Amino acid sequence: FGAVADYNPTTKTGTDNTQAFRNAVAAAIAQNIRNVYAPGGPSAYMTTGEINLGGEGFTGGEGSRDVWRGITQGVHFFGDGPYSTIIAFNPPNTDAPCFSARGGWGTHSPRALSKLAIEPVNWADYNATSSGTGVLLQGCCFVPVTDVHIGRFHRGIHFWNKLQGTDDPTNTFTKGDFTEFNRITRVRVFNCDIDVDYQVSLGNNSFHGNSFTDCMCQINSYGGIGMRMWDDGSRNAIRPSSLPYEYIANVYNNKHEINWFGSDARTCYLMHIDKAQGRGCNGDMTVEAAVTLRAIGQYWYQSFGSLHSISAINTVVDGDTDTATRPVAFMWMNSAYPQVNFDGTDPLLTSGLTPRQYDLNNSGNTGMELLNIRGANTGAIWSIQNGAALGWILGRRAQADSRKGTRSVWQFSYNGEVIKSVSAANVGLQNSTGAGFGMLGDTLLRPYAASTISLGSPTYPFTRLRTTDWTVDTNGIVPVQDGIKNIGSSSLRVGTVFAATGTIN
Amino acid sequence: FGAVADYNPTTKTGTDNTQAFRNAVAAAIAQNIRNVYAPGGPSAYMTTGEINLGGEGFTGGEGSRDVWRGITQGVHFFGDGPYSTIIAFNPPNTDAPCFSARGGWGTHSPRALSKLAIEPVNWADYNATSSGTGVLLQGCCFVPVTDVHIGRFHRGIHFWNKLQGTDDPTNTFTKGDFTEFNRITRVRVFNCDIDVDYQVSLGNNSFHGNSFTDCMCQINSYGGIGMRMWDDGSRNAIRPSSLPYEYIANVYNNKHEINWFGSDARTCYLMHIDKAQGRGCNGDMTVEAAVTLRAIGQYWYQSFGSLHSISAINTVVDGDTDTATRPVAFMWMNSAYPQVNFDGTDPLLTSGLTPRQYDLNNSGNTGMELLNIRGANTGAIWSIQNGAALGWILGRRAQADSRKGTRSVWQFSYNGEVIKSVSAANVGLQNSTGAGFGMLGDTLLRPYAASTISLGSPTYPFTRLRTTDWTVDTNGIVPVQDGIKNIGSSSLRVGTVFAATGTIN
Amino acid sequence: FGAVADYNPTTKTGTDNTQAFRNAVAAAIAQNIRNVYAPGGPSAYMTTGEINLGGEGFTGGEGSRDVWRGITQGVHFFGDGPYSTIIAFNPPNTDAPCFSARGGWGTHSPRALSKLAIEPVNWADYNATSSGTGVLLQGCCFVPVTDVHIGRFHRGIHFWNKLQGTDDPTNTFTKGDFTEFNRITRVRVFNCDIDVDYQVSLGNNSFHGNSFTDCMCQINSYGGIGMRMWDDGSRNAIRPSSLPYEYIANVYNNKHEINWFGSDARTCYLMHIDKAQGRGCNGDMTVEAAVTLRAIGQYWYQSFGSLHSISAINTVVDGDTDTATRPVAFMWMNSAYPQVNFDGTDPLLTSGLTPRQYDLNNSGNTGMELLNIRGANTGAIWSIQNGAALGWILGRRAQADSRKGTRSVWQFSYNGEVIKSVSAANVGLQNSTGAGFGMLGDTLLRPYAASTISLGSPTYPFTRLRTTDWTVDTNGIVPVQDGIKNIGSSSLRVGTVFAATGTIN
Repeated sequence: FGAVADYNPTTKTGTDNTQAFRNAVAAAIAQNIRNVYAPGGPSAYMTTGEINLGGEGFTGGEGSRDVWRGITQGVHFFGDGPYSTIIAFNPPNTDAPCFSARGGWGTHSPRALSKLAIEPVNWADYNATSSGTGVLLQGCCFVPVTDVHIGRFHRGIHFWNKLQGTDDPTNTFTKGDFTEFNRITRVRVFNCDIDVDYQVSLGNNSFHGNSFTDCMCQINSYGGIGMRMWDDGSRNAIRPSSLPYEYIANVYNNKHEINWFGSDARTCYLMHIDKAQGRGCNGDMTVEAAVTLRAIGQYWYQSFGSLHSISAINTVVDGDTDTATRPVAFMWMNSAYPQVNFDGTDPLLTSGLTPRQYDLNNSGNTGMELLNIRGANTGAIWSIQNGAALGWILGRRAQADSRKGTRSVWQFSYNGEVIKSVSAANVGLQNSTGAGFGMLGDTLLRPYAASTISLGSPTYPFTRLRTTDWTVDTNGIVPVQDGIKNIGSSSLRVGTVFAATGTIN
Repeated sequence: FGAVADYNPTTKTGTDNTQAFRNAVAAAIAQNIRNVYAPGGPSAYMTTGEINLGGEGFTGGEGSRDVWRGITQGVHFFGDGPYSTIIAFNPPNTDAPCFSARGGWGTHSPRALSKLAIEPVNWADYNATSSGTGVLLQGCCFVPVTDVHIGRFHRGIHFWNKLQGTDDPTNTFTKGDFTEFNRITRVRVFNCDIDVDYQVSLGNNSFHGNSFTDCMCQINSYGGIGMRMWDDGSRNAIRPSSLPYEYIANVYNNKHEINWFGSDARTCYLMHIDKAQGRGCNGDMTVEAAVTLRAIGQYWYQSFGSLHSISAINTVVDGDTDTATRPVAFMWMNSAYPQVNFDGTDPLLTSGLTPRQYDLNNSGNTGMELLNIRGANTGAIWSIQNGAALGWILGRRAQADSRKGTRSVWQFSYNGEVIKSVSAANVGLQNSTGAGFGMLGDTLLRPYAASTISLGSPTYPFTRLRTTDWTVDTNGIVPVQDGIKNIGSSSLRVGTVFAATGTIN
Repeated sequence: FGAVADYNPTTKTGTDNTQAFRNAVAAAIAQNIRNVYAPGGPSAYMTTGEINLGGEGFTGGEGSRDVWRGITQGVHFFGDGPYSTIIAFNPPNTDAPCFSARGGWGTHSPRALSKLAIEPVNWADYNATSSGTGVLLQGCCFVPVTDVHIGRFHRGIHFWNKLQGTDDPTNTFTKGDFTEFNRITRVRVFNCDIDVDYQVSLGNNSFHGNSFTDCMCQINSYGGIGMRMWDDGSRNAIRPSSLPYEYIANVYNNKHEINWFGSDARTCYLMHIDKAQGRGCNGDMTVEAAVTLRAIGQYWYQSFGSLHSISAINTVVDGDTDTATRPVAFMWMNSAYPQVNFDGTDPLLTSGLTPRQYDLNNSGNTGMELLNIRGANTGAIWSIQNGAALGWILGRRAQADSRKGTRSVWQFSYNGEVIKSVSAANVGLQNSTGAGFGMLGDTLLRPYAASTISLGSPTYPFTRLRTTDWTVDTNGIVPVQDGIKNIGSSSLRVGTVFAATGTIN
């Protein structure tokens, strides 16, 4: 179709292959041969315009569907290898993607992309901001993107919910654009401003089923964002609708298996949240160099995977996290990074003490551990490292604050000496029926049931009772002081005194 | 080979390409060029018969093996894309697959399939039952199925162990058909009656190593089963062998990473178990809309992954689950759905109370949480939300019933006031040597060792002893009533009384 | 390029296609068409020399990089299918690979390999040692290896850090060869001596981001190693530098999702560690038949995944594991296999008792379990199976030994009768202010604060005090023996005795 690969990096000139690519896509769609091959010629193919991958005129709504509930409009664009074929893209504006998937939502389409590189004509410096998008996905479902490279654009992968439903005059924003179920495997992004961007402007909240696996993301050192989930609030102006979770980007049930590489010099950003929620995600994440997680508002991110980093990971929150839904902003199976020191209210849990979750296997070698006992005798032991002065604590928390503000109730001590009711007085113990004994107001040792429980039996004597002014032992009943303590009283007299001698002194 | 793509959906007529496909497969096998290409012509290829992918006559047993322990019989059938090439399949009967992998077990074969769609000529209504199979896999190992679509068949993926060993006259069912180690990536199934079906009739129990990743399953609303594992009991008739786990489908060490979409109207089914066991599986599962898990008998399913759903998930069990092996029928890292309320036996754990596992990170924001203390002082705290009246309980369970029937032993109370032996009386405490003090039968406070432990010391007095009829304090030793209580007895007399006065009254 | 596929297994003769393959690779590199196609001819292609996949002369250092931070030297070598194309490799020596990736580190290269088999001309017996390498990867990043087979070589996959930096005269070994970020999907290895080998000789410690997924490894029965991570100590001779973790193979943040099949007869090896550390890995592992994990020295392996096996897994350690970093040598989310019986020091935790971690869901049906209570009343219960005589124990551990050597501090008993300070005497309890009561030296029952806490109140009497020689009850104050016990003393006299009678006896 007249496409040649003669891009010259030195002069930044070459043949514009956007028209040839569009003609190839249209011819592939028209004849139902839904695939276009781009061989690895002598140089890169210079492209200045967007490639729709579904043909010009397929920008939104329901695509043309056959009798089998499937979109007929689409092209599988593939090359020769991950770096064998090179596409040099010159974006007309900031949001122009080299490759896009726009149109039919709810069903599969033959649109796919593999084995090539989206890679810029103009390489913007890390100090400045770049323009262009690597791959755009709006209103598309089941669009595989496998074995591709993306380099130094404003956005590497852009999940978008932009268009509003054409039959929505009452502004519900419930029928329209939503992006779900996209497969991205073995994809590299190199120093983009936002490597992955979930954005909704006038579409639905749904971001469901999109999967990342075997991918690496190079976070830009100068304030780059590895992953962003945000709502621009464009539909807020049309309908205020002052409700917190109504206008959000709902990233739920998506897979995030990405190896992140950040910077140890200029505080790069790992995750950015702005009116969006990551709920019930999964996948294992890898981080190198220092990164920080930014949360704006009460919104949060929760995943069923785990992340590991040979680094220090920082966290910044620009508001009060919605504690009525999640304890902390960022959660995983192994760590929850927004760790805040205890507020100065609990006598034991004081300021300067920070809570950290279990980690489920004591990989840190310094935390508590759960163990079972096997062989003959059986039991369960949960243990702490030596030197832990606080010991084992039974505590409680409020709904307003989950981890900070934990109120200690019971303490068992490191040295195994005292069981202490830290926040309550008059502690005691009793049996199944409820009869028992305990303390009362720092002064009394009492039985719970009045005139029921006896001190000592003929089988189990006590051998002595020593009080401040009396002692009852083998020597007899004698006071501590001489001749000041009486036996009986003028109004409360004893009866008969049976003694062997029969005479005082 | 005479194959054309001219299927007409309106009239449901076209050229039958099953013979051309079979001829292409045979020619590929004969010349050892083990690949057949199906381009995306103007329409779908109409197929009426089964494609063996290993040639006609390769239905079971050991395949032809070279000097390198590998099957020589096989074809890699690939097209142009996930939806670029369309195959319209007309099943002769219910169990006829459009594509199959039958034959050699235990080693690899060049059989593979990718980039196409198994998609029906006759679209059965969701009310009625469909006929045909998308992909059949029996007695095959290492058959990759990548980037394919399957639509509205009786079965989408059918793992089968059908044929019995030809050299098995004593009916052991230990040598013969078993399916293991199959790779299924980026595969869609659309409203099939059973999306994935593990079935064994006269073969071995082995279903090992089969992996699902980056796949979505659309569960049929009208009683569709997303995943089924079942034995039809055909070998039970030949040899009764009344043993529970001998004749089962053993789905072990398989990967199940599937995004499920169900229905909120007509109770679709997620997993069905009928004389089969899922043991030591893994993978993360996604569910949307309401689904229910059905378990028939004592059989169970256990996985090392987790599943998440924005929905309510129901569970039905048609018998007593085998508690001697697993606590509940369905288990995961984050949830175990067969949650049954406590039986009305424990005084604390009463009916209307349901147990739920830890969830390992308190993602529900309402459960207990494990925490470590960091910085200077160190300790461990496991805490509960405010309002939990039952507090922290130490309980025990029987082997017959794991979670229901838990017997409470110790209670520590929410308000930090009493340590209660819920199911036992005569509670107490003692030191390392075993000497100590406690209760005895709701009436006695006793030391464990007779005539050993003394009440009070000169260093630590008690200042008073108040009984029902006596009190010993600074005022002296005086009774509660006047002139009825005696000092000594006629048979048990005191000795000498040393008093400063020397005269009564 | 003159390559033909006419290998004869019977005579082990054929045309040597190594020169044709090298010429094809060079021609592909020169014209920037970075892909070479190997169709599935009548037989296997006989190769006697190494294929560089980057051209002859590309053995290390930084590769030729364009203006876009990427290597221009490379070839994507692909065939027709996993077993459609066969390469019969005759290794000149032990370390000769059929396919290799040598050269530029830190950036991506167009080097890739897919859809073929590395498979030997000379099949060595399982008794003897084989020679050759399937795929070698040194100083290469982002080299995908998908859908390939490897058979009976000395090494299947060899990650290597061999070459030292040419500008390193002071022998720091910090600048030079390191292998990171390699993708290996759907790859089979059949009875190799070492299926996967991480080795560093004169390069950096970095082994980061390499991922294994959907792969199976057949461990050789006669002492085969499924996975090895080791340093040969070649740089130790140049610079002694007697530091433990300086010269190691750092396998960190790598994905290990491999289904292992071992042997139940001749003790095959699963993992071998020799001056290397696996830190922060992930992935789910499958094992069949008996395997053993070997650890040499203080080095360890830690992963964020889980492994399952229908077998018994053994563990051998050839030294004292570095407990200052990890508790045990091998750790996972579900198990930690180096389980050693308790040392004979704790009175409760005696020899013959072995600790095992929680497993997070009680999948073993025999261990303790964490549960939440839902519906109206709320609480938390952690429970043990019936018959566990040891009950619930609060214990502590030293840094030198994590699990063995755990010291029991508190016991709560199975029968809910005694709270025992196992390793300490003089146990007691007190309220928030610290005033309370307890034991002291097996003999005394004392209040913590002197002359503060009183025994009994007018509201809560005790009805009796029974000592060895006295009893105070409704009958009065009477001794246990007749006429030997006195009221008062010669030096410590009582005052006035108020009695109704006025006469002794």
